[PDB]
Amino acid sequence: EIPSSFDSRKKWPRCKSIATIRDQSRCGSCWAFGAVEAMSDRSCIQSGGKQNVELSAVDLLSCCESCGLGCEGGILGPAWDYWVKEGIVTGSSKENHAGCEPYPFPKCEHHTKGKYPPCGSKIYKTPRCKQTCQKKYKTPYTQDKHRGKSSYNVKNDEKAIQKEIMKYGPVEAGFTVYEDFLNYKSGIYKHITGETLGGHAIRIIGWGVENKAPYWLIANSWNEDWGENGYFRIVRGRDECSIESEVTAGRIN
Ligand SMILES: [Cl-]
Repeated sequence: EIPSSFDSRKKWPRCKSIATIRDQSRCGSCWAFGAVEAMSDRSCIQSGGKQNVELSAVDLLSCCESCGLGCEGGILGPAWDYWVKEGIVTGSSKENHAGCEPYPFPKCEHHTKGKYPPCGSKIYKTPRCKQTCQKKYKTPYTQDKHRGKSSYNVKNDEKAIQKEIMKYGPVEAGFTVYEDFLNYKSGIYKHITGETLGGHAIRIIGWGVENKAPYWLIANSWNEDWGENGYFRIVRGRDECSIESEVTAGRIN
């Protein structure tokens, strides 16, 4: 039976990645962030906490040739296929500078107020695929790879998505971003004004209901200043902005 609310952070609190918000910086690498975040979560959840790692966004962003255009956007299915076939090494944020390949780009504000420099509208070139761990990290790049066993799209059905998240952990999901999404501060988002800005990719970690209004609970990759401490909520059950139609995940076993 599906509970009225669920929060992956509360079910698997040993897994540090689940409550970590990242920042893609001045790069359209959301496709890679939603992927490595959910893969980090799932690697920990599905291994009973034996894997408790932060997977490298830059490794996937830079090295996956079949995933699209890097900092100019990408494709979800091939990102999970890459994790299954090639694997992804470890790597923290830029400021944390941990793991094999930490992210090269700094935190910035994504169309919102706060303490980081504004992202602005310029975007970085996709980083090179370096295949080399940072000097202090004493495991060779190929030996730091973490691989999945399977990947799949999740059925476009609310209950199927809920069952998948509750059993196997957070999922990656695409949705259509409209201009009013950039004005989001808090609450349960739905598209009301503005034109399309294309597709975004995020990580769905749970769901809930407030004042009878059902929502998905989602981690964005725009740092902790954006939205509700880095998270947002969006209407659930009505395929709002295609949120129930682009879900992808995978398993280590
Ligand atoms: Cl990161």
